[PDB]
Amino acid sequence: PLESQYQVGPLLGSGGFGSVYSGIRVSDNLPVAIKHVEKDRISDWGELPNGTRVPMEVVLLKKVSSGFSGVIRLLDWFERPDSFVLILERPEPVQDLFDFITERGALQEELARSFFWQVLEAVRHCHNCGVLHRDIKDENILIDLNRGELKLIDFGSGALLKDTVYTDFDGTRVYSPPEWIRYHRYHGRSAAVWSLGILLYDMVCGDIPFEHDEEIIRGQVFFRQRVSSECQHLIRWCLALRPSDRPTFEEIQNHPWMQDVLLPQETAEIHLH
Ligand SMILES: CN(C)CCCn1cc(C2=C(c3c[nH]c4ccccc34)C(=O)NC2=O)c2ccccc21
Repeated sequence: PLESQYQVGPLLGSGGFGSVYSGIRVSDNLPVAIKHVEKDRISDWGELPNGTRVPMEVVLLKKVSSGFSGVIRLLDWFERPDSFVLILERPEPVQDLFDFITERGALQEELARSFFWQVLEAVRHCHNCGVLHRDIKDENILIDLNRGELKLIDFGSGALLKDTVYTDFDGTRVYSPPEWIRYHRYHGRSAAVWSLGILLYDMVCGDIPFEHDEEIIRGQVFFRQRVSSECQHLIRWCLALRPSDRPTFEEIQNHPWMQDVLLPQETAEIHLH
């Protein structure tokens, strides 16, 4: 069962992702997050290799949850008559990156380099598993504050990765690329690199570069904080108006600004403890 296996604590939050509770696994006191979603509120459905009808979020989580990674892993799930319940890892102590940036302001470049590197590795993992997240942003990144490790959450907007065009999008608008705005058409990897350009700007400036559709498509990037010319160059490249002018993940990780990255533990020691 669920309630004999997990001890459910207070509500952590709710919204378009359902209702998430703090919990502990009873067997070993492992901190977990317990997420509930009504079946009537699920738009995207898929099926598991064995052919069960499940939320697409379950299909995508199962694909990325094998081995270690910078993704919050799905430990179990349950079907109820009117809902699904997903058991997810929970770092403790934890803070999402939106709250971290809101509290601390723009990040030092050393710290943004470490964090951005970890996000890239996490996204490469998803892509290697056949999964496109489609909502990479500060709110969907958890920081394990003791370990200096970042973890991707909320696969509720994701899709199976493909090489053909996507014509549906229900991630966050301000992280969405100009080709979606103009044409309602994007390709998965170049749209992911656009969202990563937004995220990188957000880390070093303390806010997103574009508020309106017209700024998204004009793609003029103005800096509000002192940012090195190398970091500006990488951000502007990720935010190229033409999807084919954006860097690959390889080109991003080979960029001069991305060199001499700190590992997660030293990141924590220098910047978080
Ligand atoms: C703006 N917020 C707080 C969005 C929360 C997004 N979100 C966090 C979580 C998770 C966690 C949360 C950790 N703190 C939270 C506060 C509110 C809601 C969720 C959490 C967690 O520890 N592990 C998670 O997977 C999550 C799980 C499925 C779908 C969306 C999820």
